[PDB]
Amino acid sequence: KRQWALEDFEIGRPLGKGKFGNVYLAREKQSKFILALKVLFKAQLEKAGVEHQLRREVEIQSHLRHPNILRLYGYFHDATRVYLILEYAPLGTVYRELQKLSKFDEQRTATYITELANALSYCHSKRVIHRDIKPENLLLGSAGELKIADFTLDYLPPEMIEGRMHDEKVDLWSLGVLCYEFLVGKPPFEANTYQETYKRISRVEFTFPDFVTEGARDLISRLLKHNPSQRPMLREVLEHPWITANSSKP
Ligand SMILES: COc1ccc(Nc2nccc(-c3ccc4c(c3)CCCC(=O)N4)n2)cc1
Repeated sequence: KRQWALEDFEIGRPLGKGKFGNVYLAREKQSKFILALKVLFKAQLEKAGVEHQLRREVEIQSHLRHPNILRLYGYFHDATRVYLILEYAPLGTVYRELQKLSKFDEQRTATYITELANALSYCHSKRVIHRDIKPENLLLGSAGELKIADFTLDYLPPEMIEGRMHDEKVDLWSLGVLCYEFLVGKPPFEANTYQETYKRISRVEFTFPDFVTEGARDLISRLLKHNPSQRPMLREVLEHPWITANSSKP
């Protein structure tokens, strides 16, 4: 736990430009170690009321070490800005891949779902649940392995939007949503408005294009149950026949 400063880094290529600061390639001067630097504006964290949410996320994310979870090495701030020192994921976001390829084959999807489930299983056994398990938040390492990055309805389970009580089962719903989006190229409750999406999620109205195979339909259908208790354990996901037939990672 060495306290860092901007002068300890050479900043490079913008990796992502969003409304919330930006993420840059950076290199640590002394070590030459390449990483990614997320630049947040402190006045936009006060006035979005999330400074607590940041502090707690940073604390949790610094302790977590899994091959499919993007490492947070540390953080610092100056007058204006807060800096997150992150693992650099050379092959970029799953979002971008999905934009490129429009949709993923069964093998790539099943592999991604394995990697997710593994990283989630590990998460859960440290009492960490998640909300934004979505393509913008999944990155790809040098080996093309999935890495969960973490910090609009489309990925949220019924219990959450309805305002009901929720458990670790939210993340199972997310896998189903993502599994669907990976194969189809759009998430299963997508709409043109929030209000309608809300209805689609709440009534669990999804359908499958012809090309989605029977095994995939079965797994997605099992993951997208209204009743949390009826969604499978992560172990059952990893041991689904469609997953084991198609995945590449064990
Ligand atoms: C376009 O090619 C890339 C792009 C990113 C990378 N590596 C990388 N490594 C750590 C963080 C990030 C990161 C973090 C948050 C983020 C983004 C990116 C931008 C789009 C998604 C989004 O909404 N926000 N990217 C490598 C090649």
